[PDB]
Amino acid sequence: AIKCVVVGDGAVGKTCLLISYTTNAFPYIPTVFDNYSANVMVDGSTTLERIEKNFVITDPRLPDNPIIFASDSFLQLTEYSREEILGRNARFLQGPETDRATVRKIRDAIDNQTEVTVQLINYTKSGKKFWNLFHLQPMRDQKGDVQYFIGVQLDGTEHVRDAAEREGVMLIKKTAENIDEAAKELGSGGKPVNLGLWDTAGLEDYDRLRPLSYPQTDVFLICFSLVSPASFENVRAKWYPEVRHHCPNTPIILVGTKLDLRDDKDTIEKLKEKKLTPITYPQGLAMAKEIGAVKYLECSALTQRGLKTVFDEAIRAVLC
Ligand SMILES: Nc1nc2c(ncn2[C@@H]2O[C@H](COP(=O)(O)OP(=O)(O)OP(=O)(O)O)[C@@H](O)[C@H]2O)c(=O)[nH]1
Ligand SMILES: Cc1cc2nc3c(=O)[nH]c(=O)nc-3n(C[C@H](O)[C@H](O)[C@H](O)COP(=O)(O)O)c2cc1C
Ligand SMILES: [Ca+2]
Ligand SMILES: [Ca+2]
Ligand SMILES: [Mg+2]
Repeated sequence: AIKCVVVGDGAVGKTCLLISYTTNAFPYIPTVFDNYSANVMVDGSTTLERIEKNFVITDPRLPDNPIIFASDSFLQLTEYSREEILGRNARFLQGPETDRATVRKIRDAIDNQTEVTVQLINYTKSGKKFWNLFHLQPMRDQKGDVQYFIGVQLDGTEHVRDAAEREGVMLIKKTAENIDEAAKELGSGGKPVNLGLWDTAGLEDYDRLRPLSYPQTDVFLICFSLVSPASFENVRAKWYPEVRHHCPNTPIILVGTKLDLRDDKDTIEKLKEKKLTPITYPQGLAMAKEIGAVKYLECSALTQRGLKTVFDEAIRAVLC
């Protein structure tokens, strides 16, 4: 259950983006307060990415058994970027002092599709030497055929022995099972996440009752209108200081609404008569970086363009 509070000036599209996202419709009635709760399915569009351990996943059905997934932790350890290793066999980690007889035991485990737990010397991208308490585990489908391979690494400085060895093997095995369950859950479509949408009033008259819905907030949506420079300036002048006055460390996502009007003839003409111009993307991006927003997203409640990405990043900011 995630609570999401949407704040911003009057008539910028706060209520419309909530209704269009929950009921696929489109309404002007100044909202005092309204609740909205919709079930969102997190399908990586995950719990597998939240696992902060050194592990990778490969595909034995593809030539040379390439890496199809690599954790953030694995990237920080091996000093490799994702694009550099995604799709390549994990043998690049090996080097001169790497015991080849141990590598053979790994090869036999993959060929026979079994589990294996070994210790070997691997190398980072810059050539940093470290011991690897490595555990390999095949991931079978519902039929019983091996679909993937899980490789869990426990980096160290020396070759662990006795109790230290027994402790480490225990950890990487328990870790592998967690990954295995996280992978199966991903294929099933993950778990449904209840999203609480709290619509607030933008009028100045409701400035006193508005912070009453701020407690227990997991993520804020500060909205402004792309065709209203006044609402854009209010983000720095009003909405950001107000949110931070009650919620000092709550994830804020800046949202530019009414995207379909930025490329509208009559709309731009209306703004030119008042000597104004629609808010541009770098302008909106500079505002998000200034107020420390985790993401800047533009959307249209009317055409639903970028509308789903807004609430997807809202959830992602909470789960990550
Ligand atoms: N073309 C276009 N118009 C929009 C869009 N979203 C909102 N509008 C218009 O802007 C007006 C603002 O709608 P609301 O969502 O009710 O305004 P609000 O942000 O909720 O402001 P408050 O009700 O005071 O809190 C609506 O009457 C729509 O006509 C959009 O995505 N595209
Ligand atoms: C999922 C998975 C993860 C692996 N992780 C490592 C690793 O971290 N370090 C390493 O030296 N080898 C790792 N290996 C083994 C190598 O990718 C490779 O299979 C092994 O070196 C044998 O290669 P070869 O058959 O060409 O001799 C992993 C293998 C798999 C399937
Ligand atoms: Ca079979
Ligand atoms: Ca008044
Ligand atoms: Mg409203």
